[PDB]
Amino acid sequence: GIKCFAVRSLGWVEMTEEELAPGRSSVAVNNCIRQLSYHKDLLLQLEDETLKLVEPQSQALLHAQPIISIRVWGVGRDSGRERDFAYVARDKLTQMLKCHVFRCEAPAKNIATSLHEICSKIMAELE
Repeated sequence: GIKCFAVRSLGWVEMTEEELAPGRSSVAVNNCIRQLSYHKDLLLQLEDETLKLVEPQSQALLHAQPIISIRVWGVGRDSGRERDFAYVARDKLTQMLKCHVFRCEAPAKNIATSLHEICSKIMAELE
């Protein structure tokens, strides 16, 4: 149900399509985390198959990514980057592919895991 995570936005980095061909992808996302994360506050929310960025104090939807069009996600593969979450979606207005990095309070695998979970019950659900 309402899975909600304390995060900070660190920024984003433009990506190409060839960067996103598989296993040139996972590598690439990590450079994206490498670029923006050094080793205010948002709630990155998961509900209704939507990755939501919510202003904590106000409960005000800041941004809203349909999960199904997230190209890829990740956690910072190396050391210390266990709290770094990244995802990649085409930007709705400009049409750009972007990798958004977030530094989380709890471990970034909790979010990876909730995303898999939400995807899997949409795969097995579409039958």
